Parts: sequence; structure tokens; C-alpha cells
Amino acid sequence: EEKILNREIGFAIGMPVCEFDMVKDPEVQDFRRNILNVCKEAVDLRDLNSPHSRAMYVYPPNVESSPELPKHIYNKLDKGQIIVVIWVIVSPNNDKQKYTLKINHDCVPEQVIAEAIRKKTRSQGKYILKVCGCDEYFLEKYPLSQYKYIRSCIMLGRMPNLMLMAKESLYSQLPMDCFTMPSYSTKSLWVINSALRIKILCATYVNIDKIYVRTGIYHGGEPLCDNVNTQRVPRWNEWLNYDIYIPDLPRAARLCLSICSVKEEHCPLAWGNINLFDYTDTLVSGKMALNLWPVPHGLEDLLNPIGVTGSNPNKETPCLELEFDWFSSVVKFPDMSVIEEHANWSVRENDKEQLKAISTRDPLSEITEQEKDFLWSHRHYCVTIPEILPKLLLSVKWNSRDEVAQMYCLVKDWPPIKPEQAMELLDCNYPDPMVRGFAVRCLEKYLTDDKLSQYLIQLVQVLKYEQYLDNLLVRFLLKKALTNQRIGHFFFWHLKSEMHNKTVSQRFGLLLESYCRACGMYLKHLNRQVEAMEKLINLTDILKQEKKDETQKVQMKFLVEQMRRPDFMDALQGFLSPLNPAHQLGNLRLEECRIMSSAKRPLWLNWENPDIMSELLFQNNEIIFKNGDDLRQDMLTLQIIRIMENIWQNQGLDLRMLPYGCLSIGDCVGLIEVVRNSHTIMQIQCKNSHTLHQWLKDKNKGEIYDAAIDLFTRSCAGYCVATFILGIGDRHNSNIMVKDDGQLFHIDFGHFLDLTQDFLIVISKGAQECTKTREFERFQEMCYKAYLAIRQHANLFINLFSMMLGSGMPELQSFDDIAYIRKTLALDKTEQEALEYFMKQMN
Ligand SMILES: Nc1ncc(-c2ccnc(N3CCOCC3)n2)cn1
Repeated sequence: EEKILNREIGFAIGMPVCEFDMVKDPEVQDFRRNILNVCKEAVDLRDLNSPHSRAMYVYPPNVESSPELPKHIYNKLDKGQIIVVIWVIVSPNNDKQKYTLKINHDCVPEQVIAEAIRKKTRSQGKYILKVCGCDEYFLEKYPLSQYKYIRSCIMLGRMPNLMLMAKESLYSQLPMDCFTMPSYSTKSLWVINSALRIKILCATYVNIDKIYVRTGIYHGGEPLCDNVNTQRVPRWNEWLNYDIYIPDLPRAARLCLSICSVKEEHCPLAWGNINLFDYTDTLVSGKMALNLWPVPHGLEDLLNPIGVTGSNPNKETPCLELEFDWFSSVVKFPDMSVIEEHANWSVRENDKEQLKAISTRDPLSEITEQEKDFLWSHRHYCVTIPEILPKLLLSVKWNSRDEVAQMYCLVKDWPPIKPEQAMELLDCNYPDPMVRGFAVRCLEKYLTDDKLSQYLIQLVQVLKYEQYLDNLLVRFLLKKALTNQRIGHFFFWHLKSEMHNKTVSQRFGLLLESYCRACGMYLKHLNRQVEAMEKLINLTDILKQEKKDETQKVQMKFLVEQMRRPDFMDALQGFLSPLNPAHQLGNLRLEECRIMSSAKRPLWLNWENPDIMSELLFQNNEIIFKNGDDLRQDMLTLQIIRIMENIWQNQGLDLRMLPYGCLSIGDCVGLIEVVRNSHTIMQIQCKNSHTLHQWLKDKNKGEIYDAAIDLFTRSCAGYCVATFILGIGDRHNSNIMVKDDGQLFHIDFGHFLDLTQDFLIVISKGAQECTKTREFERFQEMCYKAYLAIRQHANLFINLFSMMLGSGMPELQSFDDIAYIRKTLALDKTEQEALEYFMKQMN
């Protein structure tokens, strides 16, 4: 019954569900019950047009955001038509019959199926089209070229191989749903005319010269008043008085505490932050016990205002007891109507052009005090340039309820903005729940499932910035994960991979419980993925701890011996790939598995593809399992590279990049996708500057030589511009790879935000004066055009990095690290001045 489901949920999260039942925090138990509404809404969407809607949840169409094909992709077609191969399995003997078609690139799946039926019968709608070799279906009326698989075949010049499948054969393999409910289911702040005061009672569990408590009232990372310290001494029993009146406290105000140690040398020993208002909008009052957190490396200040809000779950840590005033009644933050009343009671063409100039500045551009006052005075004209909302929100004095009431009214009527601009309002700079709610509404209105999958790692990270467990953002993400299994799969893994981090364990564990309770039979597939990953984690841990010093041959004897055990073989075969759940990982080809001699000794694993038409895609799936490397920098880099490639493709610049798959599975463990038929530059050379070009010529003889040199040039141009803008380091010949067809790509992105002679000879087709050929001038023009196209999209890139500021990545800890892109992109210069800077760097 439910005891079975709770056991399976526990195995998926890596935490027994009864641990959440034991938590007495009312916010936790209210979240567990209230999130079930989102679960029921999603389950209802899945049964609305059953069984078609159930099939589209499990197998959502993998399409691009727009049906429009860029001019250079349309040119690859034959008079706007594509040649596709439709296969039909005609049992007995499982015989494969192919029928080749030449149809319009925008033909919907049913038109393609009808043309195949016509060609077959020359010797109605109870069929569906599947991609040969993987579990990807064409279940929706999109034009064929919009499907990522088809669009990928047009570019690349490959032939689409689709399979005509009986609609009944798919629907019968979909499970029967249940999603049954679990067993676990005043005065106004503005009338308190006193300044804020908080009593610091005593600190337990605090085993140099003296100790004191450092405190501050903050809104985001910005202090609303000066910091106040207790006396150096531990019992203080002292009331701390702040230079801020209670009615001027914004809704997202937080108390940031610290226990510091003392030409005096100061150092934080522990920190803790408390929301001044709880999840029910009640101002905190009475006694409270805050368990503090250890100081994170590289703090550079006495307080941590960006850090997680709430008491440390480990109650055997420094515990600071605090007392808040009680004003005889429960104090609440005023209703929207009350705020509206106070906002009302609070009240040139050269100026319109000055607002337009400020509006075009990037998120990290400095806005002077004169400019902040200028923007705020024209706050009413600003509703006509909606892209200026983030700049106007920074101009508001958040410690003044008169300005904040007026800002709330402007936000309540603000025109919707594009998702990439609404995402800037979801970083740590904008804590206000009305600002954050506006941003989420822009995402619900305009974010496609495609763009949501693309920006999933920033949206899962910005969940950590929410003040409360139940919020608009988490409800949006969970609804999208519970209505699109491809989004849900990555949503599950992005959360699970952070369960080891205790500052987020509770939030992410509760969110994972809701997801597992409502995802349906996919939980059984997720448990197989989790079980295979645990066997690999334990195995690689035994290798890196016990058999660490033994030889590679002795380690391989142990790996084969461990992997041949029944328990291990069953766990490592017949499960979906966490890198791409559309790929089934059948039988382990142990003869092809090897312990690599690369850093941290990763495992190169090879599994058969059990698809009946595996030969039309890939017969074997090769994945690297790594233990010891933080795959988060690689994830972020590969996401940026994919975004840069789309910016170039859509602007008509055909620069082909290779953002191979890379999923973090937990604490410094992950999977990396093996790009088939690839070799490092060092391998090509060790099997002189003219060696590389010679290897490419031996592999590509004839007309296919021109294609390989062109592809090499384009891919090389994209990676020179990308590595430049991002400041990617350690670009030696073992981190740069090349494919049989000339495609160049980089690997291992351990360094970010800080052209060999062999490539120039390949680009110039063999010439000795390579830097003087016309091919080098054409390659140089590609770089300049690629550089300027990305510079036009700088606000997107600055925002995608800014959302990663609180991930804990050593390379991105502050806005000074993101400022590296402001220098390479030369955002403080003109388009002509930036191109000349880039040209000087290239020359
Ligand atoms: N973090 C990180 N990322 C990638 C690697 C790595 C090392 C060796 N080979 C590959 N390749 C094989 C060819 O396909 C592309 C992936 N990757 C290592 N560490």
C-alpha cells in the first residue's frame, strides 16, 4: 500500500520519509500538505485527454522554440523539402521495411505517416512516429523541422530514420495512474511606532581573547541600517537597538547574526540569519533558539547576509538564544489594500532619452546616486520602458515604507517582460516577494518547455534564495516537472545532486518527496538509476580508498570481479541513462569497460543500446563515470556553450560547437557523455606543426576534404571566441579534441573567468604563410562576427552567471568574478571600440 511507496520514495531521496514526519517545524508540515495541491493539478492535466495526455507527459515532443528555420539551415534543404526514411516492422521474423520520402520540411507527423502509408500500399491515424534507436516520439502536430532530431539531421546533412509504430503498442505500455493523497493530509506592522530592538540572551555550545555577537538588518545583501554589536565577553542578556523604525521594515527584511572573535584582529566563528517575518507574514516575537553554521571559506566580512536563512538542523552546534519584543498582539505585515492606501497618501523629451540610455545598461553597470534619484522621480514614465524594472527596483529605498508602498503599486500593474529579463529579478539581489512573484508570472506566461529545460540549472539554484518553503517559484517548477517527464528527470537529478549539502538538504528533500509522490511509475525508473549510481559510487570509492595504490591490471581484475557479482550485474543493466532518459542502457559490455589513467581515475563504461533499431543511431552507449571532480563548472560551461551556439545559429553564423552531456550525480560525482569517434590533439600528434592537418587529410579524402577543413575552421572559430569571452584556461593538447570529420571541441572546464600553429595550418589547407592566406582572413571575420553577436546578448550571460553566485563554486563567488566578462566583452566601450579591442587581442 503506502508503506511500499514510502520505502521507494526514501530510496530515491536517500532519506527515509519518516524523518520528515518527525520534524515539528510548522512551516515544514504546512509545506508537505499544501504542495499536494500542485501535485493534484498536474495529475489532473495528465488524465484530461487520457491516454494521449499520459503519453505526452512520459514522451514529450523534443522541439525547438520556433518553427522558423534560419536562412542557412533552409539552404541545406532541396527546394524546401527533406528526405526522410520511414521504417515499418512487419512481424513474424521482425522484418524491417524502409520507405524513403521527400516531403516539405514543415509537414506535420500525420502528413508524413499518410505519405508513408500511400508509398507502402502502392504495391489512417492509428499510428505514431518514433526516432529509430531511442525512446523519442513525434506525438504532436508540430512541423517536422521543429523537432530537434529532424532539425539536427538537416544541419550535419544526415538522414532522418523514423519508425512507424502502432498507437496501441505505445499506449498499452503506459502505466495506470493513482497519485493518491498521503496519510499526512492581529495588529498591523504600521501601527507599531517604535524602532527595532532585539535582545541577545546567551550562546551555548561555544567551546582567542574575547567573543561578541555582530548583528544587522538586511534586504538581500544590502543593509537597511548600521550593524550593532553586543559587548565583548557566554551570556550577554543585552537589548540591541537598531536605527530603523518597525513600520519602515520591508517584507523581506532579515536579521543577520554572527559570533566573532577578537590593530585588532576580527574573525567570524559561526553565522545565522533569521527572517524578521515568518511564512504567515507575522513579525517574529518572543524567545527563539538559533543554531549557527560554520563559516564558509573566503567570507571576507564578519556577516553572511546572502547565506541560508534558518536554524542549522544539527542542534549540537553554537546555539544563540534571542528575545524579540511582544506588542500584546500578533503583528502582521499589512494587506495589499492597506499598502495601496498608503501609496496613494504618499502623493521632458531630454529626460525620456536619458531614461532610454540608462535602460540599455547591463545588470552590473554602476548606477550613481543622482541616477537612482532620477529613475525614481520618473517611476511613472518607466512603466512605458518595461525593461527598466530591475534598474528602478535598485533605486527604491527599501528602508522607507513610503517608497516601498509606491513601488508595490507600480509592480502590481507592470507590463510583462521577456523571460530572460524576468530571470534577473530572481537572483539574490531581489528578495522582495512581490518582485519575485512578478518574475515568476512572466515565466509562467512566456517560458517554453524548451527554454525551461535549457535554464533548469539556474532555476533550481535560485530556489535556494526563496525566504519560505512554499513559494510561487517552487510551485511553478514542480508543476512543470510533474507535467513533462523530461523536465522532471533533470529536476530530480539537479535536486538529488545537492542532498549532501546540509544548508539545502531540508528544502530539497521536502521538494523531492512531493515530486516522487506525484511523478507516477517513473519513480521505479528513477530507483533503478539511483541503485546503479550507488553501486558505481561504492565501487569507485573502494578503488580510491582501499585498492588505491595497486596497479591498473590488479584494479581491473577487482573491477571485473566486483562487476560480475549478481547484485552488481543486476543493478548496472536495464536502466535509463541519467544523461538522457530517452536512451536505454542495456547489457554492460564489460570487455569494453576500462579504468582510465586520467586525473582521479574515471571509469569508461560501455552498454549496449537495446533498441530494436539501435544500428540506425548508435549500437553502444559509452559513458564516463567520475569520482572526485566537481562537475558543476563543466555543467555551467557546457550550458553557456550551447546558448552561444544558438545565438550564432539564429543570427545566420554557422559555428558548430559540441556541448556534450555532463550531469552531476552528487558530491563530486557524475557522468560525462563520450563523444564517439573523437581523439585528443596529443593522440593525433603521438601517432612538427603539420601533423594535425595530415591526419585530417588521410581521414577525409576527396570532396569530403573541403567539408572537414570548413567544419574545423567553423568549430575552431566558435571555440576561440567562447574560450576568450569566458576566460577558459588550461587549453593544452590533451583538453582539445577532434572528430573524424574535422570537428574540434574542448573538454574539462576546471578553469573559467580568470590558437596553436597546427590549427592555423589546418585552417589554411596546408599553406606555409598561413597567417596571410584568404582562408585566415575568412576565419578572422568569423571570429569578429561571433564576438559581436555574443556582445549583443551580454545581459543574458551576465544574468546566467549572476544566478550561479550562490552555488558555492570557487570560481564564481562574487560580482568581481562576473566582471571578467564585462572586460572581455568590453561592455564599457562602443561596438567599434570592442571589435578593435578583440582584434588587438587576436593579433
Ligand atoms: N570534468 C571532466 N570532463 C571531461 C573529462 C574527459 C576526460 C577524457 N575524455 C573525455 N571525453 C571523451 C570524449 O568525449 C568527450 C568527453 N572527457 C574529464 N573531466
